[PDB]
Amino acid sequence: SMGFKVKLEKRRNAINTCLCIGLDPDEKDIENFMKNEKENNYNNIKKNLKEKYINNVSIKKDILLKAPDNIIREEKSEEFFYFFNHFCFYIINETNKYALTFKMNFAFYIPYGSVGIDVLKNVFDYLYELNIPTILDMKINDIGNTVKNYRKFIFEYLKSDSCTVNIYMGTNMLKDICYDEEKNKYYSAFVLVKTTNPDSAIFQKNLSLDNKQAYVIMAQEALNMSSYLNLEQNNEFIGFVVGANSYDEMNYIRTYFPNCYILSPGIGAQNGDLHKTLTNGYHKSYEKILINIGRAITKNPYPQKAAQMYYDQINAILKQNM
Amino acid sequence: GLVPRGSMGFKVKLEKRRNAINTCLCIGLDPDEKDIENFMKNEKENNYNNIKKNLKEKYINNVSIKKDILLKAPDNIIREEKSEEFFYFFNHFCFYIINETNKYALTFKMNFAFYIPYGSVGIDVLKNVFDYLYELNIPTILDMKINDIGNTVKNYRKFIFEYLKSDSCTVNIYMGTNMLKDICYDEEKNKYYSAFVLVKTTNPDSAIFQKNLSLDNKQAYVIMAQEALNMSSYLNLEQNNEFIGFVVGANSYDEMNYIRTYFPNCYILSPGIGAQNGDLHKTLTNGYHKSYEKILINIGRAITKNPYPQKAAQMYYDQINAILKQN
Ligand SMILES: Nc1c(F)c(=O)[nH]c(=O)n1[C@@H]1O[C@H](COP(=O)(O)O)[C@@H](O)[C@H]1O
Ligand SMILES: Nc1c(F)c(=O)[nH]c(=O)n1[C@@H]1O[C@H](COP(=O)(O)O)[C@@H](O)[C@H]1O
Repeated sequence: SMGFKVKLEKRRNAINTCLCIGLDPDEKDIENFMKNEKENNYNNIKKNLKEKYINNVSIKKDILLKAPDNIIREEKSEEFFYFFNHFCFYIINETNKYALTFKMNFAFYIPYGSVGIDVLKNVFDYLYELNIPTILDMKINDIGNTVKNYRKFIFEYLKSDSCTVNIYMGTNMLKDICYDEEKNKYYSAFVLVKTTNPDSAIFQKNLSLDNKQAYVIMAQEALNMSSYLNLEQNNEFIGFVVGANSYDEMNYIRTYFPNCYILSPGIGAQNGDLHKTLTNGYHKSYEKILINIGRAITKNPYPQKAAQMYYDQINAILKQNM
Repeated sequence: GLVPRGSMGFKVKLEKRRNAINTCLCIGLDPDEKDIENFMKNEKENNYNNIKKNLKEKYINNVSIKKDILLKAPDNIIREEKSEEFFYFFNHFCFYIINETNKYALTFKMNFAFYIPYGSVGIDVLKNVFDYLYELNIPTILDMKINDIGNTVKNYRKFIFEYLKSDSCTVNIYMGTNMLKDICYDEEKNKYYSAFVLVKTTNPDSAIFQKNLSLDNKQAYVIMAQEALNMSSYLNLEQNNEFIGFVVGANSYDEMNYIRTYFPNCYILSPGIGAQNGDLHKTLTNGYHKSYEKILINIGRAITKNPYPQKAAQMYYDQINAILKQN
């Protein structure tokens, strides 16, 4: 209804940040949450159980509402589901007031089989209830007929607001990701432009087309496709993933494509410089420079305060730039 | 000299299967919602002939997920297990295709995108499909086109190679070749795995980055192929009976010729025959290798959307083999 372009602008007005919280729980994170909860009489799960929108998740809600010691003795095959889902709800409850958007990387939800996809669905349901803008980081890429399935999963099933896409196969895939002709629906995506891999220069900088590096060619071809599709008219957009640690490229992209949307991972665990990234990617509509922080929040034992720190420092930097 | 199924590298598993059935047919198993519905409707109209045949097969008892449901009589599913009906018919469609066609398949390739759009249920199907293929000992490829930073991609490695026990997967290395160290190698367990990296794809606008981008006088697709092989060499994959190969579209005749000419011993996986109308004779001619597990020809919809998939697969098997003979 709203369109992601409008959802972001409105939430930005309400919470006055561009922090994007990454929710990428790994096996150790889930184990540690279980062990800690078992040792603290399930303080955090008990807190989760008092929040209203837990009552609106789709999958195995009555399992999620059971007391933890009853899960362990009466529903032991659901133990992992229960603690994984409660870890996610805990992180969301503790940090959401500081988040312009949450980004969930699909890779963390698949490696146990179906169980993590139920968790992923419940996480998207929960964020949708909270009216928090979402990004599914799935880096999808395929031919047209195949990628329609990701469109269905991401935008119909999860009802995500956006996703990440790798357009190296071609730009035309976006016609079957960001647009549903039969339903007249439009969706937003961030395409990979400059990544945080230590060897990202191999293909992104060292390849070129008539004196422009590959990353610029890719960004321009993504914007060309957004144009073709008329996304921005329908309150949607195609934006760019530009690594936090990639200051020169961030500076170039923001200069050359003044009003583009950028999603920037790489601060915290991958050591990117927050002040430099945010300053080089700055826009007064700062929803156009999403600063993603995953592990520096989710692997912090004090995640509310971790998220608050990033929120407060982003605030101070936004003020300096304004 | 003998080893049980599961206890040999993919290079050797492919060679042995090629020596057994003498083809390079890769059957693609990409069931869409229409396929599942049509299977359910056809089985309901014919008293579930194909499902009953699936239920006769020894190895259906060895799959991991919801065997209790899978082994039920089909009329008991429809009447008593309404919430499991889609799982049951989806999984049985996949078993039916595998049962009908496996005798002609050098490998099966499952594209992940078709198994995710209903949420978790298709992932249970996918796991059972891989467990079933593992028991049949037929070489597998998970077409997932994975790409991320090292720390994240480890999770795909676990899903693909531990959970599904796939032989191989597809990878997009645009983000950086070093991701392969965390896909084709597990440093904790000291295990090696195989992959096909995207080199030249079948989408109509594939040239826009793969050919237009260049370094000096080499196009992106050539540079990416070389980088991938340099990594294979670094990781010692072929020593350990694994490999990094290349996805080169059936419709990409010049690039196929370039790749086979400049990398004479590479493994190529080539989709685009059938539904996408690639030229089979040209593809096989240009990509030919006397070890023809090095030129896998993937055919999905032209088999799986045919009402007689056993015969469609046989026809493609025979057609491929006739072209191989005239090479
Ligand atoms: N999608 C990404 C890129 F394109 C990229 O160039 N670099 C990335 O880190 N990510 C993802 O961004 C997140 C980084 O998380 P954190 O380091 O824990 O703060 C992970 O989900 C990464 O997979
Ligand atoms: N992985 C692929 C590529 F890199 C590519 O360049 N072209 C492709 O078609 N596929 C996949 O190959 C299969 C083509 O299937 P069929 O057309 O029904 O015979 C599908 O799974 C496609 O997603």
